[PDB]
Amino acid sequence: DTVEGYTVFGPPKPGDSKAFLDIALSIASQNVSPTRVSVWDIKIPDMT
Repeated sequence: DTVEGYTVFGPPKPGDSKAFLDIALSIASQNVSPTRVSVWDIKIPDMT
């Protein structure tokens, strides 16, 4: 530990949000992102 074990970096402080990274990675799932109808094709509704 004396030579190899010691590192400048310490344990994360509370509220750091780093402790939740790799819990977010497991949660993370890719989104399909489907194709929508182009805004130029939707007709604006007539409220008159």
